[PDB]
Amino acid sequence: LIPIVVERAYDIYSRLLRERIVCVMGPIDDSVASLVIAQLLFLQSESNKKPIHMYINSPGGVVTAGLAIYDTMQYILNPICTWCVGQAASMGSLLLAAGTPGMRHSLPNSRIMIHQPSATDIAIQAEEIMKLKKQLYNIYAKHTKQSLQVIESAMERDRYMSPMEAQEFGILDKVLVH
Amino acid sequence: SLIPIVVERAYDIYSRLLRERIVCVMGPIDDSVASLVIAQLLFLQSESNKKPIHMYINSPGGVVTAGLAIYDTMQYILNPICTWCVGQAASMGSLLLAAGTPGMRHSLPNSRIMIHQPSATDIAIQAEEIMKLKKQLYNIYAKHTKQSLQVIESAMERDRYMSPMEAQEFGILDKVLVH
Amino acid sequence: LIPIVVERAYDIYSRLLRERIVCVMGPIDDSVASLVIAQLLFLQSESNKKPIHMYINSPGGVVTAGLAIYDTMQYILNPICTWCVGQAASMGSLLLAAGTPGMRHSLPNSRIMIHQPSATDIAIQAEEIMKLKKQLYNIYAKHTKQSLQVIESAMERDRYMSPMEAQEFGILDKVLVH
Amino acid sequence: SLIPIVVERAYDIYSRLLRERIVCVMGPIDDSVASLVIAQLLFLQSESNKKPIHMYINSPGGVVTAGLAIYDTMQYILNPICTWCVGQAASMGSLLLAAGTPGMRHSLPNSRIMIHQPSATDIAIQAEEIMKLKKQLYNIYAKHTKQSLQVIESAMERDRYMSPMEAQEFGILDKVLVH
Amino acid sequence: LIPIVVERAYDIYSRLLRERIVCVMGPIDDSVASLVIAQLLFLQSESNKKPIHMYINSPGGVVTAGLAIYDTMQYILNPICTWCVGQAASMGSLLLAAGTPGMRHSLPNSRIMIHQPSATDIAIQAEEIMKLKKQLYNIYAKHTKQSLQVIESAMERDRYMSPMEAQEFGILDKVLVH
Amino acid sequence: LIPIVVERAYDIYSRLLRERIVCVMGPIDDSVASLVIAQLLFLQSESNKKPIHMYINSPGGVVTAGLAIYDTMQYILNPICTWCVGQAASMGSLLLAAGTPGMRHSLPNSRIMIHQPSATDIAIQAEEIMKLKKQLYNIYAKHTKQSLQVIESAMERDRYMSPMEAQEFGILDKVLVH
Amino acid sequence: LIPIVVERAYDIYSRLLRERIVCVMGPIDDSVASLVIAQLLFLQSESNKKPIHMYINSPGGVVTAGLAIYDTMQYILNPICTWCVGQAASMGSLLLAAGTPGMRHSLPNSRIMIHQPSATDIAIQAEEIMKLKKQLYNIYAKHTKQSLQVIESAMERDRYMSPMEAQEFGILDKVLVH
Ligand SMILES: O=C1c2cc(Cc3cc(F)cc(F)c3)nn2CC[C@H](CO)N1Cc1ccc(C(F)(F)F)cc1
Ligand SMILES: O=C1c2cc(Cc3cc(F)cc(F)c3)nn2CC[C@H](CO)N1Cc1ccc(C(F)(F)F)cc1
Ligand SMILES: O=C1c2cc(Cc3cc(F)cc(F)c3)nn2CC[C@H](CO)N1Cc1ccc(C(F)(F)F)cc1
Ligand SMILES: O=C1c2cc(Cc3cc(F)cc(F)c3)nn2CC[C@H](CO)N1Cc1ccc(C(F)(F)F)cc1
Ligand SMILES: O=C1c2cc(Cc3cc(F)cc(F)c3)nn2CC[C@H](CO)N1Cc1ccc(C(F)(F)F)cc1
Ligand SMILES: O=C1c2cc(Cc3cc(F)cc(F)c3)nn2CC[C@H](CO)N1Cc1ccc(C(F)(F)F)cc1
Ligand SMILES: O=C1c2cc(Cc3cc(F)cc(F)c3)nn2CC[C@H](CO)N1Cc1ccc(C(F)(F)F)cc1
Repeated sequence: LIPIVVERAYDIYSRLLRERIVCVMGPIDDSVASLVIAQLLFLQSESNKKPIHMYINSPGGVVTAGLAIYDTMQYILNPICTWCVGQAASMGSLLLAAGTPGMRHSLPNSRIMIHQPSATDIAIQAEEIMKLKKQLYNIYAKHTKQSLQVIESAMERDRYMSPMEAQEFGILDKVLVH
Repeated sequence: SLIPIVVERAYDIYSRLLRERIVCVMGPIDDSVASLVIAQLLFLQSESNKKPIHMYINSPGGVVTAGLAIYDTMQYILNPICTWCVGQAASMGSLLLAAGTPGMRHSLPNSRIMIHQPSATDIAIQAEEIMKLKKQLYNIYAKHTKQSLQVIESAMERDRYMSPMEAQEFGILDKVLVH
Repeated sequence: LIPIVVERAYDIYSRLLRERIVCVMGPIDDSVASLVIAQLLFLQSESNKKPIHMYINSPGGVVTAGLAIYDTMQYILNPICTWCVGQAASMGSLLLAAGTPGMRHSLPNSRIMIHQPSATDIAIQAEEIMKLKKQLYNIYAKHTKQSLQVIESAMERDRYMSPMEAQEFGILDKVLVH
Repeated sequence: SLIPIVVERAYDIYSRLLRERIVCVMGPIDDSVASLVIAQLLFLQSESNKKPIHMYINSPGGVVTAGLAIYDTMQYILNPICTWCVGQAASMGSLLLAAGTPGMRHSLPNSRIMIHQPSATDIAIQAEEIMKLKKQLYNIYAKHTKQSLQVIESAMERDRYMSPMEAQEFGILDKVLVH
Repeated sequence: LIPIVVERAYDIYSRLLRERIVCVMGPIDDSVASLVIAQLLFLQSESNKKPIHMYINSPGGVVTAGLAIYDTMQYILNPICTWCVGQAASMGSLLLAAGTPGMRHSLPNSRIMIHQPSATDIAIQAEEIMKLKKQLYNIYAKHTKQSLQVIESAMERDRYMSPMEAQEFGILDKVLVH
Repeated sequence: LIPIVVERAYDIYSRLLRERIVCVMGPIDDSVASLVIAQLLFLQSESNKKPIHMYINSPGGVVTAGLAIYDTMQYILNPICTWCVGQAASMGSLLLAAGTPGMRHSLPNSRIMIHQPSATDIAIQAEEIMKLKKQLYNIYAKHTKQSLQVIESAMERDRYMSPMEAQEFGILDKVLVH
Repeated sequence: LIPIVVERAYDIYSRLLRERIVCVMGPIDDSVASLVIAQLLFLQSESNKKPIHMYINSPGGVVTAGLAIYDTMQYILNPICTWCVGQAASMGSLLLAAGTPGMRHSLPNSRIMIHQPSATDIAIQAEEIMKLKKQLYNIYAKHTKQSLQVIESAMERDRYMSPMEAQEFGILDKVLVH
């Protein structure tokens, strides 16, 4: 399934990590967050000044898993370029929006969604789900430079944004074709 | 699902983290998780009983006896242990979190911490036995938070999470850092 | 899953067997018994006087599988230190109590149970399960130095013991913290 | 279920046991178990047809034709075969145990031995064929225990286990040891 | 699961193939036929006069898969010793009967059946299953040197033969003990 | 499962591919077609003049997957010897018939069927299954040198032919025993 | 001279033997070896898994007598803790070094010597003494895990070791004060 490339031989995913690329593809859960966090801490130890590239094609996932990734992103010193490929929905678009200012990108045909689905590691109470939702509000507000009221009304609409809308909204900075 | 290789020598990224003296406690805790964690704690202590060990916890909880096995191994070894709450630490997970070396218990800004126990069991047990275990949790939590038993029991009765700052004031951890 | 540690590279469990540590963790069946016995015979061949450390965190298992380990423990010449970590229930607590006198240990928060559950490789008769139950009576009587009547009454009470009660009952010798 | 490595040369512990000329018959006996066991028997004979082979049996039984394949290979090779009952030997397991070289059949003290056959089969077969197989077991059991057919048939009718000393007196094994 | 032996290291089955041994154990299907055919052609390329040993413990299987092995046996130049261990039923006993004259063997306690069970890769018509049954008749007649009528009567009886019965019938040549 | 042969070591299937043998065993689907096409292109890259041996034991499979092999067989320049071992039914019999003229073979007891079963990756319309069926008619007509009417009447019969029938029909050129 | 302690009354040395303590104090000759061996066989018969404690304060003695004790120590199944109190010189330090690995001890102010004095029941020839010395070199090599050359050079030096020197050399495992 997974091919080998190139003195030294790597599986193609290990070779992408040698380029300082971290993939966040597919639904986000604790093991994805564990793998993502492991690579971020590793790449920073190799160099805390060289940029990291986080390529995101994700429909969303566990909220606490996503915030762990978000928090690790804020922790390391490295500039992080985020790229939306295919889509970034729910927790995925939160990670996309959290890359280094000026370094958040999308491919031309991507779809971006900040609406949250209607998940949880264990079952939780209504006060807890609202507390988490407020955390998403503040993080999105921080990185889009929109106000809380703008973020809450926008997240109430069950819809995807085009890459240019997300650019205008503050989720990303540039839409590139090459 | 594929674990990447990093480099003279090549390691999988998780083996590379263990060489950094990092132990991951991610996901639910059961016996095989406890076995894997204990092996690493004893190994890391055998490399050096003076160097700190960093335990990164992202766990919803798990088997109480398995969590207690990790707790005892933590207390047994001589090493300072820095615990870090990443994502969440609930039930047995926040017990391990609170059991790190005083002054070295941390959280990232957006974590959630829960000491309420869920309503699991290796074998089916009697009511006196589950109460015996629940009292062991009370005393361990009181020991490391320096709270009183009555405060611990009232707190664990509330089905809820705390922020990193509440958990710091409660005595579960010492520092909430952002960088 | 299982990490590698290092001139020589080991999976961490193979490195523990290099310390002469044998884990008996999880339920005991023939497959567990085969692996434990394989390691005990191997560790004896490396040195038949050097102590072996058996780390037990088990809820119990097949009686004949547990007796196979018990007999292999009695057979080899090595002193065996037993450790109860987490718990030792049913056949697990029998192996715990069967370590070398003076070398049976528990960590402080362990739970120990000698009550048997209400399994079997093949279905057996009532006379056969009683024969097995009496063998368990004899082994516990032998190693705890309690009488048949005391063991029979104790295994009838469906409960766990603390490390200190198990010490005073004769199941182990010391409860250690460091 | 992780198999450890032991050490100039490295083996998984089961390959190390096979280098010691030990063959495990642990768990239920089916065709693939028989193929694996037969392969090691022929290999061990090819390494040396004079050196004993150690067959350690902890089995509840299995497919009769598969067990007979092992039985025949035991009879075919020239090596003395020391058999050990560990845990239990029931049905075909007790047939192989009883088929070791005379004077070299052993049990550990707390083992159980059963020659009763259960009430399995590769394909469905007719009543005459099952009766033909059961008679082969009678003749094989009579040969190695030196008991008579009538004694074997009565004993196999009782749904029960024997202790190692009972099986010693019956002729299933020669020595019951502890050290 | 599969042990390693011995300069050079082998899994025990690869070592058996180095001894020019091919195992036919368990039910016969297309993948078994592919594996057995691969080894037969390989062993021939190493030496087309050197004998090959085929060890059969099989309850039967797909007729066309069995015919594929049978034809490869007839095709290669090597003498083939067949050995019945445990049993040879249906297609398994056809492979046993198809070894080199004088080199077809059984161990003393084997069971041999030439009756076919009441299988198919795809569902087939009544005239086609009758064509397959006749091919089996002709092959058995060829190698046992019995007549069509006797083979048809024998395969109507749902029963097994002893090693000596199969010898006198022409399925094999010698019943060996050592 | 798959043995190793030996100096260099190969799994027995990799050793056959070194001999320029391609196995088409079992049902044909996209995964098989990808594997067969990869081997065909590789073998041509080693030599576009050296013959390739395609050994077929197949009950049929996905039509488009079979056509992908058919076209790749036609594309490469190498002589292709096809061998029917066990059986070739539906798309398998189409591949057998598509080998290089004069180099299509069968073992003596094989069964060949050109009737199609009553498949497709996704659900399709009646005009589409008829277009595929017409493609099968034309390919079969081309390589057997039979007329469309002979092919269509023949494929209407749910039946197998013997290797000699298949030879007389134009599916293969030679039926050999050694 | 020998006090009585207490119901049962014992002389204090019989009371130490009830604790499974065996004293090896003073010079070693055949009668000492006979007494020590008698006690070892007795303690094993009471429990062959319970440890035995051997307290050594001896300047040495007859080589064959010391070897007799050594052989009995190796023979019994019991773990043996050896303790050096005061001194262990020549065969005494041989017995000290021959305890169960991990259970060889000294009190803080003891002196240990492996140099042999310039020891025989009857007068013997040179080759014989050489053979005995070689047996001694091999026993020390076995239990200290040093090489023959290191042991022979070490035994040439007319000197005593401190408890920590003897620990680093492999003669003992732990130096205890409380
Ligand atoms: O970066 C850290 C670190 C993370 C955290 C807490 C934290 C955890 C988290 F899950 C997310 C967070 F945001 C922050 N604290 N530290 C301080 C000390 C450690 C180890 O010394 N390093 C350095 C390091 C790590 C891994 C590697 C390599 F190569 F093995 F991968 C090499 C070097
Ligand atoms: O530390 C111990 C030990 C602790 C305990 C009791 C205990 C058990 C437990 F399960 C949890 C506990 F908290 C405490 N018993 N031992 C005896 C075994 C050895 C040797 O003395 N070590 C040291 C050691 C271990 C492993 C490795 C390496 F590298 F192989 F991994 C290297 C050195
Ligand atoms: O120890 C034994 C032994 C066990 C038993 C019977 C028994 C079996 C059992 F399953 C449980 C039991 F309690 C007792 N009998 N023997 C006598 C001869 C054998 C082999 O010669 N060895 C020696 C040996 C050394 C090294 C290694 C290796 F491969 F692991 F390195 C393996 C084995
Ligand atoms: O012993 C035999 C043999 C026995 C039988 C009959 C038989 C079959 C059976 F299934 C069970 C039986 F009891 C008896 N047939 N052969 C022919 C194959 C060869 C050549 O003579 N050997 C010797 C040999 C084998 C294996 C290995 C190694 F190392 F590869 F494993 C090395 C040497
Ligand atoms: O033997 C044959 C062969 C079989 C058939 C047809 C056939 C196919 C079948 F499925 C069953 C059959 F009975 C007959 N035709 N040939 C002629 C040319 C080929 C390849 O050139 N070889 C040679 C060869 C094979 C394998 C190996 C090695 F080592 F890789 F295994 C090395 C050399
Ligand atoms: O042959 C091709 C080729 C054929 C087709 C069209 C086609 C595709 C198809 F799926 C089926 C068909 F019938 C035809 N396209 N290409 C792409 C171009 C490349 C080199 O540029 N090669 C050569 C080559 C192949 C494989 C290897 C190896 F083995 F190493 F991988 C090495 C060299
Ligand atoms: O231990 C042995 C023994 C030693 C030796 C040879 C040997 C002799 C030696 F001097 C040093 C050695 F290392 C080995 N062989 N045996 C086998 C059988 C005997 C008696 O049957 N016992 C058992 C026994 C002893 C003493 C008592 C008690 F208490 F009465 F004194 C009770 C039971």
